[PDB]
Amino acid sequence: TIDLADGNYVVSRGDGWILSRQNQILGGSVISNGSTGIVGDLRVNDNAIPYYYPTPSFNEEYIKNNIQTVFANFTEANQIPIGFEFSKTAPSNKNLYMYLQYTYIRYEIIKVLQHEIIERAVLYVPSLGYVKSIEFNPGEKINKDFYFLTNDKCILEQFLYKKILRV
Amino acid sequence: TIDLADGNYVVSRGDGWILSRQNQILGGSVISNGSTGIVGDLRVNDNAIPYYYPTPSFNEEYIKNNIQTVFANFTEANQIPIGFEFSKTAPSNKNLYMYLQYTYIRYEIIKVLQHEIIERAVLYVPSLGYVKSIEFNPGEKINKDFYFLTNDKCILNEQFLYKKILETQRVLPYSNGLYVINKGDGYIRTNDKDLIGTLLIEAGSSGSIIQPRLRNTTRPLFTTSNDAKFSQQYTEERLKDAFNVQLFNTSTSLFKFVEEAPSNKNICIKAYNTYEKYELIDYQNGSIVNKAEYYLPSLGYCEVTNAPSPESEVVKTQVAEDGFIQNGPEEEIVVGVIDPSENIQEINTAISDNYTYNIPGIVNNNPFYILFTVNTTGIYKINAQNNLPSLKIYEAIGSGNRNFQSGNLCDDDIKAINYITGFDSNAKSYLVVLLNKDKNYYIRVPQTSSNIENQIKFKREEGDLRNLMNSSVNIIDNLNSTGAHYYTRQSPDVHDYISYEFTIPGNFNNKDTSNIRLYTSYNQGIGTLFRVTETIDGYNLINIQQNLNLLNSTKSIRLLNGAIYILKVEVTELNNYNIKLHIDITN
Repeated sequence: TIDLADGNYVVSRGDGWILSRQNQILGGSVISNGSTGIVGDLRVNDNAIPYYYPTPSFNEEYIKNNIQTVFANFTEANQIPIGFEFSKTAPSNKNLYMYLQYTYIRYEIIKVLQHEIIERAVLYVPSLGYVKSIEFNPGEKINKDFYFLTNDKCILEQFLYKKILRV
Repeated sequence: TIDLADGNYVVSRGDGWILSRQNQILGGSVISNGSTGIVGDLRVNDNAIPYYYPTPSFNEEYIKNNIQTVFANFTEANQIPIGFEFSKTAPSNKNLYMYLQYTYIRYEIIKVLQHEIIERAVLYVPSLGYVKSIEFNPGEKINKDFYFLTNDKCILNEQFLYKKILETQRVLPYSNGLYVINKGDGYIRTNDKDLIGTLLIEAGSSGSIIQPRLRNTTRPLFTTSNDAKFSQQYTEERLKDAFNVQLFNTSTSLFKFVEEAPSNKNICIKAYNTYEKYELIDYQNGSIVNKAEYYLPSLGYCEVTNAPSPESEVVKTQVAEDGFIQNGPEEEIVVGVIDPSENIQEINTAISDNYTYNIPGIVNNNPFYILFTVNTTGIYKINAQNNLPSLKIYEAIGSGNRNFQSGNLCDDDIKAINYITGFDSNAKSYLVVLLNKDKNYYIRVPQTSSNIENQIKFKREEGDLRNLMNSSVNIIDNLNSTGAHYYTRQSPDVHDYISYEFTIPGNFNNKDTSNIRLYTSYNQGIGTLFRVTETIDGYNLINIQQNLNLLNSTKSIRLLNGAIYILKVEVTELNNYNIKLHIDITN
């Protein structure tokens, strides 16, 4: 129930979106006592493929053009490789497991009739990534919510919108 | 002198061997006045290159094959560059000379006659390096043993792993289907078959083992029980369905390990390559009828060790059996997947308060799914004609978060599903479930052996039936005589419901009240009880005896005959895969 006038809106929900079920598909580092683990990635070619979820009247070309008109030109940026890395040190006598995810920028194209969203198309642009770590003991029960994500969510949370037309 | 029976033995003497006369001098750096010197290499193409020292009995191919059968495959492991680095900071007002060598893995193959070694062949497999440094002053004599090594020697760990050359339970309440189980990360193989390598760091220095991904190739492992069905391609497709795994034998993800030794003693770090273990199981009628295991390459494992006491003899230990060791945290994530051999029909219109679905002829009486979405969050009763067959309701994981249009179905093509309710059986039940506004659900219809068409009704229930949320109301029809009736169904998980609707035998006159005994045989469950009055718009439920304890309960409740009663059981302890309810009638 958005508080917006009728029409189509291009919306940015900000960087920091981690996708569901896609948590440990890149693996994780296990660090023993004292050691330091540095896990990184470097977005070039296949790590930089946007994911479109289109709806009728909002096709892929529509989403791409309207997103890039008012927000970052992800097609141009994704050509330039960009690296990132996370460093973490294990305690004096403990084991530390830390796994890596990809973060995405969530873009939307929404249709507002009256004051209700009646149509939404989504686009995910891979931004950087995110390392999640825990300390564990041999034979310790770890909460399932640490490993598995059921719904997409933002780890960082905004709603930017634009209506689509001296001497 | 050895204490092994006569024959041939493949022997690993550990990692961290320094060659004589410092084979392939490389030089060192002179640092001064608190500056830090960092020296490293990258084992890729010539820095690799195993050194063979054959014997007439053991030729080069003999050594290569026999070593690689038991221990790590160096031929396919030296094709992936691996980096190492050593960092040392000079004191405030002195000069420090660093000095780099390569360490190797010694791989003797020995022929034993009597209790003696008569033939030995040595294979030096290249490994990470070793930096030695000294603090020096101008015009100061330095010992030659710091500079020149006369004989081969090991610096890391005394080790002798030999093998003989041969002249050749738990009750799972899962519904029937295919599941993918993430069973944790950090799996390594036995006998150091995944060992990237070991660094020895002197006191007050830093050492690092790096995977720079100069080659993207990896090597997943796979073990199937029925290659006809669960082939490697099939398992990869099911992994893609479950956890959306895209890259299997390719990875672009750096990982490196750094360790600074304390200023008083030395340290060692072992780096291993690890695997994430996935089990693809076909689970039918309470037993795992098929299973495959996929080990996806992961981001390594670091182990920090200290050198043992200097006065310690070696022990000739035998190699361990082939297998996996989990160095990571305990994990078990079970995700059901849509069977790709079963058709999926769709309902493109969001379901309003009523809807009926006609079974198409293209199905041809086969198990299949119906994808559908619900217009407004609420409790729905889903059934077939005369409640035959019994359906199973699933739920797409992560559906509804992404794009959507109001009033229609946005097929997200998500094939990871959560079982909600349903019986896998001729059992006359109907589902009462709670469905949301944007999530996609699958109604699974089993194999029907009748040529007559079937209709599936999706009635939204705004009434007293909401008490039976997320429950498959089973219909008890063969209740017409006194006795000890028993019904066996698939037992729901803990804190999950299963309902039983029955009409007491005998005519109804608000009299002739009989005694009814309720109890389960194996699984303890809290029971409710409702009476049903037949209205024109739905079912009106009035509460009767609440909060029963049903595990072999000894109680009789006075129920007048000819009326309809619903018993709702919530399982609190799962002892059997099948729940087993008893309806006993006494006059």
